[PDB]
Amino acid sequence: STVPRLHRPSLQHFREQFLVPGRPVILKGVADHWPCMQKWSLEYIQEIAGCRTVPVEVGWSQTLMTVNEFISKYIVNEPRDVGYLAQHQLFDQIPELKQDISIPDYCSLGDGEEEEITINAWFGPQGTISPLHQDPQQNFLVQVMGRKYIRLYSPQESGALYPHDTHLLHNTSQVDVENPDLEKFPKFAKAPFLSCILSPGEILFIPVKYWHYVRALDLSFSVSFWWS
Ligand SMILES: O=C(O)c1ccnc(C(=O)O)c1
Ligand SMILES: [Mn+2]
Repeated sequence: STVPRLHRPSLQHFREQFLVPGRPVILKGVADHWPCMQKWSLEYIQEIAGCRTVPVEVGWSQTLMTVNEFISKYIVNEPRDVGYLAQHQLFDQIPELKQDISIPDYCSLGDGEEEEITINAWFGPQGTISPLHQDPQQNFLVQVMGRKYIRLYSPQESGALYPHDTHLLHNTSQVDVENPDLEKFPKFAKAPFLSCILSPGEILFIPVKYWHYVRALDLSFSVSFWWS
């Protein structure tokens, strides 16, 4: 089914109907006027961050290059490979960019300290795919540039998602969500899920341990807030 969209729900409504039960929701009217939403063009990103080194996932391997190199080789110049500036604390590295975002007020409903919230950038071309996996904290995934198709499976469906047997990857599914091998993974077919297309200015709440799969539909920039 679909992820519900709510305009600026109260702290109490969000706590009682989504955070405590662990139900996903898209928050509208919250981040839509953050400065990032108008400011972050490719040219602006190059101007403020182009000379800084970032980690880039290619394919599968992990390499290092400047933001300018990343844009030239994996965004603009008919890229040969898929490259993704994924899961990087860009705002600690470049505190000027931190001025263009905010910590969602809803994070204050958590038990953790604000100083411990992890803010990650996810910047890449159309077609980046993040396989189905779960994380150990709550998340607000804020979409800034482009759209993402996102599939969500409750932790109650873990049995049908065939987690990898190793400890390192036990929080990642063996299944390719959009082309599953149903001969090897038959239980996957019947597992219920939610999905959405997350667009600029929208925030997706991903409850702690909810399984999520993410495919960029356009040139995309997202900012995640991992919090407890
Ligand atoms: O946007 C993504 O590609 C992505 C992938 C994995 N996890 C997250 C997240 O925000 O936790 C985001
Ligand atoms: Mn994640």
